Amino acid sequence: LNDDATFWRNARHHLVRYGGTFEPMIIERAKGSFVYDADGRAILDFTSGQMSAVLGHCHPEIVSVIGEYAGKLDHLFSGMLSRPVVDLATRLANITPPGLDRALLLSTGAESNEAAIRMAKLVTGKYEIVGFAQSWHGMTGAAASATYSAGRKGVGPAAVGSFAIPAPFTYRPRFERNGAYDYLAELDYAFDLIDRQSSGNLAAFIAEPILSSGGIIELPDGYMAALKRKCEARGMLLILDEAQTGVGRTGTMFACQRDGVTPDILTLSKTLGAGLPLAAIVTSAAIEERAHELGYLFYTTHVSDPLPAAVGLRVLDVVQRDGLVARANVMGDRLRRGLLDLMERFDCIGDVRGRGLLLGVEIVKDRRTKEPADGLGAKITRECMNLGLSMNIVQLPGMGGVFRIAPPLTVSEDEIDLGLSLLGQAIERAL
Amino acid sequence: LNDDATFWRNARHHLVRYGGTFEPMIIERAKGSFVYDADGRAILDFTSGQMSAVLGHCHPEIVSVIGEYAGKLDHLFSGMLSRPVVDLATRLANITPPGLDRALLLSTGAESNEAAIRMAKLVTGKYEIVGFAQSWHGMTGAAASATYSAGRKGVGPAAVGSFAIPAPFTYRPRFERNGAYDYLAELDYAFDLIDRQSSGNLAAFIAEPILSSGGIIELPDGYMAALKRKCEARGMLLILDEAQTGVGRTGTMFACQRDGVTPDILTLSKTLGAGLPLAAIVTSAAIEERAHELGYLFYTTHVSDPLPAAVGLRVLDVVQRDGLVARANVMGDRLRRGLLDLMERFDCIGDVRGRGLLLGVEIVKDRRTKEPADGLGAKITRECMNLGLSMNIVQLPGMGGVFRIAPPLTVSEDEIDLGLSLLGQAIERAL
Amino acid sequence: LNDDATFWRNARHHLVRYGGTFEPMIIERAKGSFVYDADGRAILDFTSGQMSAVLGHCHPEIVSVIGEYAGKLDHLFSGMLSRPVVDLATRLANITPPGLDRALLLSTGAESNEAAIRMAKLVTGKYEIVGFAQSWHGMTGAAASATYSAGRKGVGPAAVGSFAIPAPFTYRPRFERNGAYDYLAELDYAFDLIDRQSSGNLAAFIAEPILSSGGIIELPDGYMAALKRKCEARGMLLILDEAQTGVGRTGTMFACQRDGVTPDILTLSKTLGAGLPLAAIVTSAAIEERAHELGYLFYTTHVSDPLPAAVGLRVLDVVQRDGLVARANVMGDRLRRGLLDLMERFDCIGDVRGRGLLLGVEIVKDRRTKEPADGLGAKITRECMNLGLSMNIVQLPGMGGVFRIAPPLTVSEDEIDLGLSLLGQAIERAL
Amino acid sequence: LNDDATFWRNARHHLVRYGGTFEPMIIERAKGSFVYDADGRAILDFTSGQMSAVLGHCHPEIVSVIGEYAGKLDHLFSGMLSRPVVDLATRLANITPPGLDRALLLSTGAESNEAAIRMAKLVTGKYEIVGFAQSWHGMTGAAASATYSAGRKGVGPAAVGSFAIPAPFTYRPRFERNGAYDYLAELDYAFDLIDRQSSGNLAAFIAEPILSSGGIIELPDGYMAALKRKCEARGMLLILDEAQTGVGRTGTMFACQRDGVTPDILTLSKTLGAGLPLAAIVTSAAIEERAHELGYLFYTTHVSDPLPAAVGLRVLDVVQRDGLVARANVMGDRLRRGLLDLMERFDCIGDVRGRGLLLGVEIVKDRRTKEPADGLGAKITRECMNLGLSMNIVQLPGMGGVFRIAPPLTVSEDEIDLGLSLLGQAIERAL
Ligand SMILES: *Cc1c(COP(=O)(O)O)cnc(C)c1O
Ligand SMILES: *Cc1c(COP(=O)(O)O)cnc(C)c1O
Ligand SMILES: *Cc1c(COP(=O)(O)O)cnc(C)c1O
Ligand SMILES: *Cc1c(COP(=O)(O)O)cnc(C)c1O
Ligand SMILES: [Li+]
Ligand SMILES: [Li+]
Ligand SMILES: [Li+]
Ligand SMILES: [Li+]
Ligand code: NA
Ligand code: NA
Ligand code: NA
Ligand code: NA
Repeated sequence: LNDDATFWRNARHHLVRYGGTFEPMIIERAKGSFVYDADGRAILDFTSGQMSAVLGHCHPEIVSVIGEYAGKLDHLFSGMLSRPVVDLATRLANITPPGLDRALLLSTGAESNEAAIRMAKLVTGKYEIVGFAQSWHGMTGAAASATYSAGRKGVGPAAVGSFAIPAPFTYRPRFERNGAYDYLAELDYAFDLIDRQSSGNLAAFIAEPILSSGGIIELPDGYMAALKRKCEARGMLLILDEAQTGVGRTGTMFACQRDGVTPDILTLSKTLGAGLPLAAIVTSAAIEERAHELGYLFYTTHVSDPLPAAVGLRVLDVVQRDGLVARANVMGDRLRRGLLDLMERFDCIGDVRGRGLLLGVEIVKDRRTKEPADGLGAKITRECMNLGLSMNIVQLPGMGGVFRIAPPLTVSEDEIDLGLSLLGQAIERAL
Repeated sequence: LNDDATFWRNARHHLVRYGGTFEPMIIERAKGSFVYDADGRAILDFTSGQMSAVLGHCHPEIVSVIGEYAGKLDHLFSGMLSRPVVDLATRLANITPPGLDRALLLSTGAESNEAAIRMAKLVTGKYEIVGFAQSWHGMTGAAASATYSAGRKGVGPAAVGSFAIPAPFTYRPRFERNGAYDYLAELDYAFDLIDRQSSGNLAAFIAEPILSSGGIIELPDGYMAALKRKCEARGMLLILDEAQTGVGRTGTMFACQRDGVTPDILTLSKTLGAGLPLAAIVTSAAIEERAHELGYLFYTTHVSDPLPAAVGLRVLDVVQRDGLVARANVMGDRLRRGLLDLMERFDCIGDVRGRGLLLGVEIVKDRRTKEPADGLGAKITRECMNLGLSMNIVQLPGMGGVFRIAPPLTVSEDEIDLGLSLLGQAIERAL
Repeated sequence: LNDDATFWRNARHHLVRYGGTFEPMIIERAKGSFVYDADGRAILDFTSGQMSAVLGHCHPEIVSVIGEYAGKLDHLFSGMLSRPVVDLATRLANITPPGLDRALLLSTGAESNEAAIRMAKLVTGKYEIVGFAQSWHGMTGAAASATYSAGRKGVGPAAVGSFAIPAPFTYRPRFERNGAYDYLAELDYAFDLIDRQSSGNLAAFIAEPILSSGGIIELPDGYMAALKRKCEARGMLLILDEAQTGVGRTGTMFACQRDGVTPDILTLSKTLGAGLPLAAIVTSAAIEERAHELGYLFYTTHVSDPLPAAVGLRVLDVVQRDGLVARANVMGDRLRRGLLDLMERFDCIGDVRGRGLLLGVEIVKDRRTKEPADGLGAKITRECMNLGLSMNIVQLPGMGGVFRIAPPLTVSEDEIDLGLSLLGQAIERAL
Repeated sequence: LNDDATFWRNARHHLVRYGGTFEPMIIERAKGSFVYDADGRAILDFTSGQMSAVLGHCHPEIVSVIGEYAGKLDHLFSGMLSRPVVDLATRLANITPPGLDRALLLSTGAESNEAAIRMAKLVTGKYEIVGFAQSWHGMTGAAASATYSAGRKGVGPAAVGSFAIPAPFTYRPRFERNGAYDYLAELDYAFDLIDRQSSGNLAAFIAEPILSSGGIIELPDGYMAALKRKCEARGMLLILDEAQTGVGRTGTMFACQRDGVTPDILTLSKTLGAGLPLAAIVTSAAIEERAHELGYLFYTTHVSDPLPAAVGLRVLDVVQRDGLVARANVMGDRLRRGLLDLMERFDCIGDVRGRGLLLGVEIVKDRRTKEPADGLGAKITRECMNLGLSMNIVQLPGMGGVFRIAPPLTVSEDEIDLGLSLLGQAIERAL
């Protein structure tokens, strides 16, 4: 049973609470798109853990490579190169757009964003960073100052020079020009303000292609292109954080590929490691040269370590080989149509957005008022769990709670169906 | 051969340079206290990689546990608990001093320090952080603002509220009271200044027990106790960063155990993971309760993940079981005596400091003037490498270059001897 | 002649240039609404010097009081009270709205704003200050961090916690709701953003009732009331800077009186001194009590000095006695109608705004496109000067150059007429 | 009587308390070295008001010039030059050392320091400012961030980039080298620390020649020269704040003249105005040229106003003409010898320091322990007042209360004697 008294004793006495509330189960094993409790019950992981497990739990190839490497090459002094590091770096250069040539292999998303932000400050000589008011870039330092989706309060002043602009949100537009939501005019309006407060030290803009923590908000068409134009005019670098979108999840290898705008620096993390801690930054040779001439430094205990790199390489090989990016469109299409059907059934479903296998469902009081449903989300989540479907909801000020759906790229048709089915039942049970 | 043209091509074209300069070898395999090149040459890892590999490379127990877990339980949603997480947290509570009860399991040293700094700000309501002028806490954000050993220049303003005090350095004392280096009077002098610049928001003091990046500088006797007293008087938390000293390296499970001063928050990392990315913070129940009531939040992709936790547990079991902490004193004694003998032979060796198996050798022009040797260090390092001994030197302003020695806790007598031997030969060759 | 070689030599060699460019005349004497050059030429001061001389130059009453006091009571130790200080403080309490009871007598506008900002931080315990993107509060410190109309660039980071919102500008509206410029919706939009970046330390909002440096921009109807509501909801103080509007200039003793919103702190300066350096803050007893309990401190060399206070009192007596506030409406009406007529004549005149005797004339390429006229303003100004009419233009990004008109409250009908006449001639000459 | 009920009513109801506590008298008239109460009682102003009245109260020449100008030329638009401004600027260039050529005429000490700090940031491109831990530069903005003698607490974070070093204090030395207070070694020690925390943006160092608010602490011999050397090596400007020392008070026209070190920027204020608000910055032509090319801007309502400038000129003429700088040495010698005699009489007098007519008397429990006398100072001050001698004491952490003595430069022998006499009586009465 999940009701182990010692287990729970020990958990209450010795774990630091870090947000949220522990599920009341003891996970004992994981495989593919499911996690199992102590009773053996199978729970469908519709979030890929913490949005990372792109190939599902314990994929045999990964299992196999972790294996080879753990007994052969594990961790090395930062100045020592090995084959997996060089192969992964090369691989990343080749599959990202032209213009992205050089990589730095790290451990976490926050490290990746820091490394990027540091390079951009060095290279430009400036220090002001601009991000979205609904961003999520990580909890450590700079990444944290650039994070506006949560954690700003009660912890003292943020980094000097941090500005934020509102992110384009089509579902609840707030900026109108001639009777229509004009998101590009909004962009212009936001930049003008920035321009007014800057001390003349704009160094970069950090953005997510699809704001995940922010409520699965997709930057609309033409946005990115205009964004990049705003940056160019001001001599700012554009850093794209693809922690959640990279590695096939939205139907393209990288989300930037859809828009056709290649950033100055690209950061990857969650999905690169497929569950393990691996992260990276990819930049142009020009930028790297300059940062080097300038004395750029970024040391971490695990930069360029063999084991993690080996793993990331294997992840890319699988994704490529098995056509997982394509699968993401097909499965994503399947899931999306099902969610639409749900929306036909229940008025509480106010919106279904996202791309590929990175979908959001905004729950609302009523489809016309678009009033956020107070407490329903949590019911729904609860019931899901009872029904065996792992979900994650996010609630932001001014918005209805949002379900972040993001199954493994290896998810099967049946699992998509099962999930859709349990989701329906949970909602019906919750009203 | 290490001279693979494709390999090197690819490395020059696709890797971001992050400090230092890549060794010109291709590491192909690692085992115990040695790494091997493409030619099969065995190099004695006297740094344990990046000071992490406490049990050496590819230790079979570790290999075996990485194994069990990679195929059973890998990565989970942050709100789901598992046995390895709870067991590791419990274990950490039990082997750290009384007063340290609750743990947070993360991935890196910088994350660990951030998590700690954030809690301390929350809990105290203040935001000013004090650290040493020679500290190393990591590159991301807050950790970085608290880091004074390197990376402060060219990257824009540091975090608001950062102060630094000089660290007690017995080898090159600079504060005298009545004819003697009075490090406690120095402490008083430093705090007075702080007190003058503070805005009245002192929240914490972050320190390393033995400054690693700073040149293997050990806080002298009675220092820590006075430090903690300074903090108490000002309502500040004392955070101890044991990334390099924790887990048996200096001859005690934790360095704080030698002094008998238990910190408010303890952070661990390099040696906990033994080469993998695992880190953690350990605090008192009181502090945790408060941070919780206050709404403390710290999310990371890999917080509480099963695999890494499993590994850390196995590391502790080995260290305990095999009496590695004791071994550290015995081997450490062996290495230290050898280094002293070298110092008998060569006048360039100005000091031999450190504890257990965390030793520093300061190279100087001349033993009396204590003038830093300009360029000798690098020669020596070069020769070492040629001789098959992996070393790492650090050079700080105003000090002679320092060799950081830190072999695996599983290092054998022979390896200690071999190392001592190659070191002698390299120095003789370098003059 | 104004062409004194020694004079000009000395000026080029020994004066620090601080912005702008010195007029090429030597002012020798000033009287009423005119200044005279070395040739004796009379120039009509349509700016009241630097918008301060509310009673004109060298008003006999002022002359007379400066006189009595300079030989009787001049400057005293900060802790010594005198009658003029107490009488001025009392007077200010009585003529400002209910709710404003206690005053602090200083020397400059920037000091006044600093004193206010400091009190607001003390009293609230918070530190974030919000201001307008087109504000002007002074050059020293906090006032400067709150100043967004100019001087942000090239001088290093601004004060931590500074935010700015766009100011309502009816002439060039940019925020639309349902086909109309909705300035209150803009306000809501701006605050939401603030709310997102704040660290939870909003202490105050500083605003001008009529943005002077910003281009003579009047806060529209209902704005101030909504502003104050925004502040109340967030526990923020509302500080009103009436340096240019206070003391009768816009037709009410204080501009806040028109809207009926009384601020938490009111600051006065330019017009209080009528040309001399006198400034002040007026707050409620409650706020003062609290700041006192909290240990509020604000020392300046000239706080509570007799001479300046004596002068300010005399200024208020004159304004009251001679009905200068009323006169401001009558004369203001006269000037405004004339400016409108000009606007009938010349298409370059795009807007005539302002209140009382604080008027702005925005010069534009063309009345429909509203394109800013590039260089015309300067011509016009030049010609004015030649014609004997002292003017001042301001040019802000995105706006047409703006003429700041602001004659003495003692200005006569003839002088208004003369001015209108020279202005017409200069424009005709400039096209 | 001083017991006017209405007066006191009005003062309690309408004045903002800004530090300290109002003396319980009503000052009605002032003349020379005395102020008079409502009862006509003459009080000997041994502080020159707030250390400003260098020529005493209501000096006839000043009275006479305030007169001429108030009715002729009062306040003008910032871009209009007049003779008093140019004459004062020229005068300042001529009487300050070679290297100081260009002046900016303002209103207050804080404005002066801001203007200076802004220029130094512009010209160097950097932003970090260094000052003394016991400094006093004013309350507004930058000046305030550089002020460490008081007001740092409870008002939010200081300006980014502010550092402070300890000031050399011979009476209570704390840094020893080879058995002696080595203040230059202290300087080296302090800079090293700075160097460690800087982000590489050191722009200037701001110092007072004799720390006034800090307890009348004189920078010892050779200090300034070493200071300036420290700055040069780091490409930093050295700004000297002579608000209290300038204009003859310490026996030289400017204190910098004694040491022979000419600063990059010199600021003046209290004594320049002799009681009125006049201030100024004096810099080299090179620095001014550069700041101009860079777009330096510094606008204030009263920059370059005629009246105040006229006054400052007259002050310099008097000081020069009447040989007041010399008188300061003679009178200063008289006062100092008397204070020494007191020190012979009473063990509570621990030190007599200062120069010219800027003297400090540190009261202590006991001459050997040097323990600060708790409460005696206040008694003494109280008695003085009763005896008719206006005094001012300052109390800093770790020091005995200090009496700031600073009579007018026009003080007579008799007044010096009287003062010495009342001081003795008050101390005798206080024990
Ligand atoms: C998760 C995430 C990060 C940070 O990754 P961590 O491993 O949590 O440090 C950064 N950006 C985005 C968009 C993320 O989703
Ligand atoms: C290495 C180190 C850290 C940071 O660990 P990373 O894995 O590099 O983020 C923090 N503190 C000390 C003392 C360290 O040695
Ligand atoms: C002029 C002005 C100030 C500052 O006054 P100074 O005397 O220049 O310091 C502040 N606010 C407003 C609105 C001003 O017009
Ligand atoms: C008084 C003083 C100032 C500031 O002058 P204010 O008129 O108070 O603004 C600056 N520096 C020193 C050394 C002072 O004594
Ligand atoms: Li490594
Ligand atoms: Li997890
Ligand atoms: Li005064
Ligand atoms: Li003027
Ligand atoms: Na590429
Ligand atoms: Na413990
Ligand atoms: Na009132
Ligand atoms: Na000079």
